[PDB]
Amino acid sequence: FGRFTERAQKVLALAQEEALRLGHNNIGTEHILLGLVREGEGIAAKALQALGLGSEKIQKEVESLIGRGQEMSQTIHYTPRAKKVIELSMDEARKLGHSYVGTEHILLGLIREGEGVAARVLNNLGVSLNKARQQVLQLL
Repeated sequence: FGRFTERAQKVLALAQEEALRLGHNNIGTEHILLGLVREGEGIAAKALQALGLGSEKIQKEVESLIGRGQEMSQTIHYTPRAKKVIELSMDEARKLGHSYVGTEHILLGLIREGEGVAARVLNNLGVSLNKARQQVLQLL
């Protein structure tokens, strides 16, 4: 589709690992969210840990929503929402002057799209989408 910073690519890679490893048939926004925080170094990760959301807090909440665990493996795909989040991320990048989607942009897109599991996770963990957007922007 578009271009991703190495780190964003890692976020999406981690999203897939998280999906696979949590044994979910699809990579959903929650997995992107996990990838964002797991990637660890990108603005998205920094924004998330600044928001008080470590991999574990998120991990736990994500599993509390989607449970586990029937791993299977057959190459999984993005949930429609995740696809949209990734589309949005491209827009977030564009709007921030970038031709490459970076972590901040996947997060911002995930926050803009703001529906689906990742969003509910943020909500469930006391982070409003706007506080989250606010933190990313601050970090930029």
